[PDB]
Amino acid sequence: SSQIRQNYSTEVEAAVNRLVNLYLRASYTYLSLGFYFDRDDVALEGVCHFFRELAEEKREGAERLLKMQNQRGGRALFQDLQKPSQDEWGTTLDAMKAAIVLEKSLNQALLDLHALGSAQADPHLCDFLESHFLDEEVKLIKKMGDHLTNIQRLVGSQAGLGEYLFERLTLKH
Amino acid sequence: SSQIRQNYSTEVEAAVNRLVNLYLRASYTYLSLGFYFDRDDVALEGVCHFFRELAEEKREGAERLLKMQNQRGGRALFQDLQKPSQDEWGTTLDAMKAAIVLEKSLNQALLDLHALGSAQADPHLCDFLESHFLDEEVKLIKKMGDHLTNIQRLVGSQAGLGEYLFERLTLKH
Amino acid sequence: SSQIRQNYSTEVEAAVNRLVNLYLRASYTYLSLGFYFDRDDVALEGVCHFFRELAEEKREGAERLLKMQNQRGGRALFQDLQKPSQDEWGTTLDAMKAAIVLEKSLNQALLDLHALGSAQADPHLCDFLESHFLDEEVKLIKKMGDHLTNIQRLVGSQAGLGEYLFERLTLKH
Amino acid sequence: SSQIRQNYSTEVEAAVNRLVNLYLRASYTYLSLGFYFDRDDVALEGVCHFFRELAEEKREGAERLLKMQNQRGGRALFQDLQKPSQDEWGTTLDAMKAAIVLEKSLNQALLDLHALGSAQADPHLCDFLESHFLDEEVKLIKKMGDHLTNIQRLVGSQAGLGEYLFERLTLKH
Ligand SMILES: [Cl-]
Ligand SMILES: [Cl-]
Ligand SMILES: [Cl-]
Ligand SMILES: [Cl-]
Repeated sequence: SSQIRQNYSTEVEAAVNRLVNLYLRASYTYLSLGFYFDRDDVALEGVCHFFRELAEEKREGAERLLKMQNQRGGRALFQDLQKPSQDEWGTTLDAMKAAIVLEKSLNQALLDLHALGSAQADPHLCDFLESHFLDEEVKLIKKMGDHLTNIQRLVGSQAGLGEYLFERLTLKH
Repeated sequence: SSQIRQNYSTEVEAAVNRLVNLYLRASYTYLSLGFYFDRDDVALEGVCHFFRELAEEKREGAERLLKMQNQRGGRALFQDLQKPSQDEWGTTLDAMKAAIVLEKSLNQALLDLHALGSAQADPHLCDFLESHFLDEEVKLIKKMGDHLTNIQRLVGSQAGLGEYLFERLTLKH
Repeated sequence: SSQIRQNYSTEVEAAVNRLVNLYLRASYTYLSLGFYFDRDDVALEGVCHFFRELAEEKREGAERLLKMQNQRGGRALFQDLQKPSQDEWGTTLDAMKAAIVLEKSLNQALLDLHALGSAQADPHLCDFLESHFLDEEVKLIKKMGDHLTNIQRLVGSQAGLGEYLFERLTLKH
Repeated sequence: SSQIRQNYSTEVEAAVNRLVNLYLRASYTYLSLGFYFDRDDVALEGVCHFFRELAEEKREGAERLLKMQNQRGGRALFQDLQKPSQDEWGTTLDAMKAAIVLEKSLNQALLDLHALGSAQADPHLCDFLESHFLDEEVKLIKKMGDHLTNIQRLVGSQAGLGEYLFERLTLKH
C-alpha cells in the first residue's frame, strides 16, 4: 500500500476513477464519430480528422488523471467502458451538437470534482484540474460552439453544399 | 510652458486634441466590432481580425497626432471617450456599412483640419496630414468599399452561405 | 445567444465588463502620463517610456478579459471611458505615487472579482485571474514601490538633479 | 541660360539664394560652437560633438537648396558669409539657448519662403520645403527644447556638476 498518501481522501480517489471512465468513454465516442465520417457514403475527411484528434485528446486526459492518481498514492481502478450512444451520427451538425453535449457533461464532472476537492481542502487536486483541464475544456467548448454557428449558417436551403463547404474551408484536411 | 512653439495656433492645437478623441473613439468602436465577431454565436474569425487590426491602426493614428502635438509645443488634453454606437453589430454587411460611415467621418475631420491649417498658414500641419493620414484614409475607404461590394454580391438568396464564404475567401484568417 | 455558457453567472459577467472598463481607464491614464513626460518642458524620456509601456500592458489586460468573456459565453458590453484624473502630472514622484494608487485600485478590483468567483463556485474564473492577473499585479506594484523609494532618496536638497539621475540611471531609454 | 525653367519666379530664386546664405551662416555658427566646447578650458566633448554634427547638417541643407536651384533653372549666387555672433559661447545652457534662437530664425525663413511659394503658385517649391526642411526643423527644435529643459533642471545649486552630468549622460560621446 502507500507510504506516500497524504491529504488524499477516499472520496476524491473514487471520483478520480469515475472521471477516468468518463474520459475513456468520451474517447470511445470520438473514435466512433471519426470512423463514421470516414465511411465511403459519408466521406467528410476534415470531420473525421476533427473527431479522431479529440479521441486522442480524451485518452490523454484519462492518462493524466491516472498518473496523478498514482502520484497521490491512490489506486487506479478500471470499470467496463460503455459503447457510444449512437452507431450512426447523422449530419456534421448532428455530430457537433452531440459533441457539445458530451463536452458539457465532462465539464460538469470536472466542476463537481473541483468542488469536492475544495470541500475536502485538497488544493493539489484543485490546482491539477485548474492547470490541465478547466481552461482546456472551456477552449474546446468555445471552438465547438464557433463550429456549430458556422455549420448552422451554412444550412440555408442547400444543406449538402453547406456541409461540403464547412468541411473543406473550416476543418483541417 | 514651451520654449519651442512657433506658428502653432490655439485653433489648430484644440482641433488636434479633438481629432485625437475622434481616433480613440474609432479605435474603441473597432475593439467592440472585433469582439462581437468573436462571439460563439457569430463566429466569423476573419471579420474579427479585420476590425481588431483597425482598432490598432486608429490607436496608432491618435498616438502620432499626440507625438506631433508635443513636437509643435502644444498641450495634449484628453477628454472622456464615448462608447461605441452599438452593442451588437448585426451582419458583416451591417458592420462594414457602419465602418465606412465612421471612416467618412474621420476623413472629413482630417479635411477640415487640413483646411484650418491652410487658413492659418501652418504648412507643417498640412504636410503632416498629407504624409501620414490623407492617403492612408483614402486607401482604407477604397478597401472597405471593395469589401462592401463583394459582400453585397454574395447576399443573393442565401445570406448565410455568402457571409461564410466572404469571411473564408476574402478576409485573412 | 450562447450554446456554450456553463457555470458563468450574470454577476461575474457584469463584473468582468466593469473590470474591462477599469483596465481601459488605466490604459488611458498611462497614455496621458506618457505624453506629459514627452513635453519639451518636462522632457524625461525614460519616464515617458515607462508609462507608455504600461498603457499597452493595461490595454492587453482588457483584451484578455474580453477574450475570456467570449470563451465563457458572456457578452462584452462597453461603457464610456472617463478621462484621466489629471491633465498635468507634476514631478516623477507625483506620477509614481498616482500610478501606485491606480494599481492598488486595479488590484483590489481583481481581488473582489476573485472573491465573487469563489462565492459563485466558478473555478475557471478564479484560475484565470490567478494565472494572468494577480501575480502580474503584485510584481508591478513591487517595481513601482522600488522606484518610489529610489525617487524619494534622490530628492535630497537638489530635486532637479535627483529627478534627472533617476530617469537616466534607473529607467530604460 | 535655361532651356528648362518653368513656373520658377525671380522672387523665389532670390529667396532661395538668401536661404542658402542663412544655412551656411548657421553652419559656421555651429562650427564655432563645436570648437569652443573642444577648448581645454571648456572640455565638454558631447557638447562639441552635438554642434559639430549640426554644422554638417546645416551645410547639407544649403547643398540641397543649391541642387534644387539648379534643378529648377535658377542661378545660384553666393554672398559673403558673416562670422558667428559670439567668439565665446558661455555655458552649455547659454549655447543651447543661442542654438534655439538660431533655429527659430531658420524656421521662420523656411515658413516665409513656403508662403512666397504658395503666393506664386509654385507647388514644387512648397513640396520641396515640406519634404526636406519643415519637419526636420520641427524635430530639431523639439530636441533642443528637451535638452534645454534637462540642462535647466540640472543647474540647481551645483552648476558645474549639472553641466558635467548632462554632457556625460545625455549627449553622445
Ligand atoms: Cl465487471
Ligand atoms: Cl470630465
Ligand atoms: Cl452612454
Ligand atoms: Cl562682395
